[PDB]
Amino acid sequence: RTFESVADLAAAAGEKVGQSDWVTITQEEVNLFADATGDHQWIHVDPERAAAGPFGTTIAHGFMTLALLPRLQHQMYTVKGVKLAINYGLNKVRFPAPVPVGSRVRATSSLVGVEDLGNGTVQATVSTTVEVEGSAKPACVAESIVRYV
Amino acid sequence: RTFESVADLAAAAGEKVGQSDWVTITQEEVNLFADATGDHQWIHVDPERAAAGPFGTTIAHGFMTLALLPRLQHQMYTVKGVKLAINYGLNKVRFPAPVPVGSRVRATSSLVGVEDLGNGTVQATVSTTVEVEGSAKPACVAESIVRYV
Repeated sequence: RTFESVADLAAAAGEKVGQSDWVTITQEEVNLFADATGDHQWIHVDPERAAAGPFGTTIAHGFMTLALLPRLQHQMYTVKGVKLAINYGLNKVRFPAPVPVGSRVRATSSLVGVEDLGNGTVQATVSTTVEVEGSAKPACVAESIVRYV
Repeated sequence: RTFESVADLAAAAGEKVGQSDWVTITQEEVNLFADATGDHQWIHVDPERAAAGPFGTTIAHGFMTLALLPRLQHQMYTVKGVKLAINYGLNKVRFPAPVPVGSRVRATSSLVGVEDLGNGTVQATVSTTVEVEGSAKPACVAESIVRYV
């Protein structure tokens, strides 16, 4: 979905804004994430230890699944007439089920609200569910905030 | 600080649990984060465009600064008698000030509460403020939930 401007996004407040394609969680992404953030916990990056652990194989970092929101939402929609978009923050986020490396995830989002901040800048509150393929329990249910400048 | 057990963690509810060292956020880390998560927005990874945009230089992804919580908290305390710690979620996160690439950040955390889930598995709710060395406003204010399994 392409919004023609921030006014059109604002006028869509409340609406579903789509569903991503499936994306596959790869070990190299998990490893990059660990390198970027300094979280090399064995459950994410040590296949031998992880295989003996309670998850059976390596799992994604919850903070990475959350950080996939921009990528996934990009597949659902875009907003024209915007110079930049910046993460304003999160309200409630939960990670009900782990995401095994090798599994596929997909997201669906709706616009909770869009606040006019003046001069063509708007702040959108978005609700997302990230599902894991083959499983009823979500990988993530999150409310996020994005400022379109 | 070493908590000898999750019971000892529970007894420390309502206490400060420490302050990290300063860590420098590099362009290399910001690029790896972009690769890991698929967010390659110009404000984070395009020196020329960023140099010319509202921040004058590249800034970290908010999702990355938030994802520094595990590394920074590991500098503050550890909990013995547990196999792993998993991110269960967040109650609120805000990013008052951007983190210019090359800047230093440091975190202070306090223990909000500890819930025993059964089996030696406990869930700690933690408040963190991440400061960034060149601005008055914090880089990140988060309340997070960590499950020790």
